[PDB]
Amino acid sequence: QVQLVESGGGLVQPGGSLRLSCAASGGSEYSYSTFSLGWFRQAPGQGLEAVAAIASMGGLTYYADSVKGRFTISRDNSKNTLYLQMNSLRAEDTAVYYCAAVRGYFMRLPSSHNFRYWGQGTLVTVS
Repeated sequence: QVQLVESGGGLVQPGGSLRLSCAASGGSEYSYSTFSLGWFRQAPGQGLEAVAAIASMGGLTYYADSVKGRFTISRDNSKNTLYLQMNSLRAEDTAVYYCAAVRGYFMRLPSSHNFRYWGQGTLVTVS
């Protein structure tokens, strides 16, 4: 039902910052806040990995080892939008970033299997 669209991707210099957004549409009968959200990424030559997530019911956040303390996941429910703030970007951060959502929750950094809805992805190139 819910469609997700990433935005904000682009080229950034190493050490720089960047914010990505993800707009959700559809499923109006469904409270946006009931969805747990997450950011994943797939760097060239690697598999899809979890980056950050925020659980519905309490808003607890989880981050991947290499981004903890550098990235921040947040949401603007009035806009049905998910954001991710990135700092101190490195070449290893180059990848297509995907937002995901699910009507359920998790209590640790969730894997891709935990999410039902997915966006098409946005490319972030760090050079």
